[PDB]
Order: sequence, then C-alpha cells, then structure tokens
Amino acid sequence: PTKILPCPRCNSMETKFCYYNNYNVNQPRHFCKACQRYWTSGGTMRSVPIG
Amino acid sequence: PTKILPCPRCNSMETKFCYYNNYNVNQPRHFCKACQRYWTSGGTMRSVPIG
DNA sequence: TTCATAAAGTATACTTTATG
DNA sequence: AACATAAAGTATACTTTATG
Ligand SMILES: [Zn+2]
Ligand SMILES: [Zn+2]
Repeated sequence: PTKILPCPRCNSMETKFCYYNNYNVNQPRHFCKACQRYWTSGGTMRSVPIG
Repeated sequence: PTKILPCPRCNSMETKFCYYNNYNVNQPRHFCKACQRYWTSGGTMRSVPIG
C-alpha cells in the first residue's frame, strides 16, 4: 500500500491510499486529489459526482 | 476521560470528550452537541461563532 | 516577534449506506 | 431477496491557524 497509483478516471498521479474497503486487503481504496473522487484499485468504478 | 461534563456555555449535558488540545493532558477539549461549540475544560473560553 | 493556549481545520480509520 | 463490493459517511485523532 506504499506505491502511488494513477487515477483511473482522470490519469493524475496526485493520489493517495486511504483505507482497505470492506475490511479486505484486496480492496485498497485510493483518492485522487485532482478529481476529488475515490476509487478501489482493481475493482470496478461507477460514475460518481466530481467533488 | 469518559465522565460527561456540562457545557459551560449553554449548560447542556449532551457533550463529548474529543481530544487533548496542544498535546497537553491538562487541556481536555470537549464538544457540546447542543450549542455546537468546543471548549477546553479548565481553560479560558472566548466568544466563538455558535455552529 | 515569540509563545502558550483557544480555536479551527484536516487526515485517519472505522462504520453505514448504496448499488447491481 | 440477498450479498459482495462501491460508495458514502463519521467518530477519532492529529495538525494548523488564531488569539492575547
Ligand atoms: Zn483523479
Ligand atoms: Zn453548549
């Protein structure tokens, strides 16, 4: 959970790991400070409001 | 601290300990859910925007 | 023109709800 | 329906700013 990952939605590198979603080590959830949106790495994404 | 303390501002008992201000154990800072204002128990209080 | 303390702000890590 | 996962929410714990 150290490596910095690009945002799949906006492609920025200004991202940060936040927490493991659903108590699962296979669901590392990140945040993209640029698009103000979370994503779960390796999981599916849905269209959420930017902000 | 877990003892519930009355809010010196509005007198309510719906208050909660939150944290030690300034990393000082002598500044236990509480929050009054009623008036929506923080206070440091035993410290000086100032007129702050309620809310 | 510096510092302890009061207030305000923000990151963390959990919990609650939404989605398909 | 219902269940795992995506998203959203929130107590907690820290950091930064304001005040006198
Ligand atoms: Zn992004
Ligand atoms: Zn009060």
